[PDB]
Amino acid sequence: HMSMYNMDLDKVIRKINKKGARTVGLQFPEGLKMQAVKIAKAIESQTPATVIISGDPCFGACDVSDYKMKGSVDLIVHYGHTPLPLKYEVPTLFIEAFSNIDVKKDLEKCLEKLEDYSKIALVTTTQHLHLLNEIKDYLEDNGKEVVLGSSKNTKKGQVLGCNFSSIKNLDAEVYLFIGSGNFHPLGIYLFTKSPVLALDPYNSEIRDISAFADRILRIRFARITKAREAEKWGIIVSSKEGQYRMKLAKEIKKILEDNKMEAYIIMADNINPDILLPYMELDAFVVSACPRIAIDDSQMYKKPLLTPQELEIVLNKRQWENYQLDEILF
Amino acid sequence: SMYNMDLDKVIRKINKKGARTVGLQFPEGLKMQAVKIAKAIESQTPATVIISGDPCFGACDVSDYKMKGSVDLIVHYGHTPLPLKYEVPTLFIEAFSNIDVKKDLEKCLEKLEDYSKIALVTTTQHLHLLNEIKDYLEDNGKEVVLGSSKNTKKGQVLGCNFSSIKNLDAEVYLFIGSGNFHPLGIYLFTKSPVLALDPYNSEIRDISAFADRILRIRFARITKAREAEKWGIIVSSKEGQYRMKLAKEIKKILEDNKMEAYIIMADNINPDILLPYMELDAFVVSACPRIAIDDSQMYKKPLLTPQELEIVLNKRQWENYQLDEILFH
Ligand SMILES: CSC[C@H]1O[C@@H](n2cnc3c(N)ncnc32)[C@H](O)[C@@H]1O
Ligand SMILES: CSC[C@H]1O[C@@H](n2cnc3c(N)ncnc32)[C@H](O)[C@@H]1O
Ligand code: SF4
Ligand code: SF4
Ligand SMILES: [Cl-]
Repeated sequence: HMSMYNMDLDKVIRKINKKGARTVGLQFPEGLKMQAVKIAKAIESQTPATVIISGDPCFGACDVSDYKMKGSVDLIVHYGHTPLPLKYEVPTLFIEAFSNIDVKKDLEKCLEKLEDYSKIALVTTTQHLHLLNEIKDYLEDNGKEVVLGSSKNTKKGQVLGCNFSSIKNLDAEVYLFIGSGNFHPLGIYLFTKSPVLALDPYNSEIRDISAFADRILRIRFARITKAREAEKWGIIVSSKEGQYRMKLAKEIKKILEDNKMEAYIIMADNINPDILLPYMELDAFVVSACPRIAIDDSQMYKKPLLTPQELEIVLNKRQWENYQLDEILF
Repeated sequence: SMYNMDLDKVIRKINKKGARTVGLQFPEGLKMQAVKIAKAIESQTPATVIISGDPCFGACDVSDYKMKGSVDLIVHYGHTPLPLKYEVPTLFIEAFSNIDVKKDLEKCLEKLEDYSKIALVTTTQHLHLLNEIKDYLEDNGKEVVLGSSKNTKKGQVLGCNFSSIKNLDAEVYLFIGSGNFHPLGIYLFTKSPVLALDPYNSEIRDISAFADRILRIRFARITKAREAEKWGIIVSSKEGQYRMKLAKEIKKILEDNKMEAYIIMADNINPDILLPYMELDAFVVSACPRIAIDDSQMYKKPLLTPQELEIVLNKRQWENYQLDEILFH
């Protein structure tokens, strides 16, 4: 009852023992790191392995610790994300850490919020993927047509903050997102221009995303207005394997120099305000790393941080009506 | 400029090597010069510059793993190289301080009146000042000795390697530079008088000024850690700081003393990354030895060196306190 997520310890331990691993790395996103010692203690009690907890941030499957842990561990257990189509330097076991939730209490609330629509797309992220089939079957049992988008690199019904490909060609009347966060509903909204609803399986509240979307876009507009006065730019690259986009960074550099501005590529692992402070000549920054940084963290930075698409608006190459979130595609 | 950035030589080196992409690595105090240097390199060579934005604390902290495949050459400022196997070819630039030390020579001599045999000690960025200081003291009746070690040049130390000052037998040690850590280590290893000249602001400080407050802090942290029942052992993935063998030995030792211990690996260590390990009462740092000593004020829970843990477990007497060192990599 106390476990908010299924950490699948039984499976993790059986696989550790069968693999014969003697040193095992653990990676957790921010919301799961509090469980690291409990899980490490269980693994060490039931296997001959020594656990190495990765204390570094872990923002997604773009951010596996295989480069840093190469030579230190035989196996990495990575929680919270499904794997990206990358080749990892160290054997890695991905545990979804599914939400411990019964959504049956909310099915009737969802049906009433959907009374005006026949054709419904269901979307969520990794830790609620296990709920989609129950919701889909309920809706279909109540006269609805339910579609789950897929892609070459995302599971049925799944989006990532940098990959909305699976919701782009669905032709639904309404998109129901499962989750408390607003960034994924924002991208579904902007790409589909269709109604987007979102169920918080904890609040049991269903919300419309249109209001949050306009609030974010007003902020993006104000940041872009400031960036139009920029003369010298930083282009931010991350060395994180799934985030690394040096080809794009060099393309952006040439574009800025073609527009008679200075531009300098800066590469870091974790991006934060403190690492940008020394470069006092730079007026604004374009992020070639995680597409969510410029949108979700912008209030932490004094100077404007922009996506490449937003840089296109600065340069009058993209119009506001075609505002678009950044994505990473493999 | 405050430091000789040796720009003409870096540019000469880039062109001869034919580098198309060049990485730049700076410690904190030099990062603000990154844009001017990138601008000059890109103006005078065909290369594109990548500024390493990550924190950089020493030669232990080269970005050759992160930059691997991105750059043909790395220019690294402010440090002398460590005996590591650098993946990407690297060019180390000392970044010597742009200081004229003449104004402080008589003041140094005045503070050294009681002594005949004087050791001079400094770090990379002030090594170029030592000859002028040494020659002045010798013109004024002093015997001046400079220590050396296999990897550290004449008169130089680092925060994890004090071997060059352990066999000098001087009456007093004059450290050139800011900060308390290096003079604290000289004092602890020699138990001799140690004076420190900060060449930027010309202040000369004695032992109590850089050692008393810190030793009392360490003693208090040790006392608090005697109550700890569950431990974290911090390892760094940074090539020059990696001590996993030691970390695993410390884990086994703590388990022999009927306590729990968990190895946590991180790149950069900071208070925020220890907040989720709420069950842990104390930490032992098996990474850069300066972390536990210099940054203790940032962490609520005790962060100890391995030698301080020895004191907690009653395997080392407090009187035999010893700073941590990385002797082998
Ligand atoms: C919730 S996962 C997305 C968030 O993770 C954080 N994030 C992702 N990648 C990075 C990075 N390379 N550096 C710092 N923060 C990141 C940003 O805050 C982003 O909004
Ligand atoms: C001035 S170089 C020594 C300083 O660098 C910092 N430092 C060295 N290694 C690390 C690390 N792995 N993580 C965070 N800070 C470090 C510590 O603050 C120390 O006081
Ligand atoms: S949105 Fe950012 S953190 Fe999430 S998978 Fe994509 S790049 Fe990684
Ligand atoms: S003292 Fe620490 S920062 Fe300086 S070289 Fe040694 S390990 Fe690196
Ligand atoms: Cl690329």
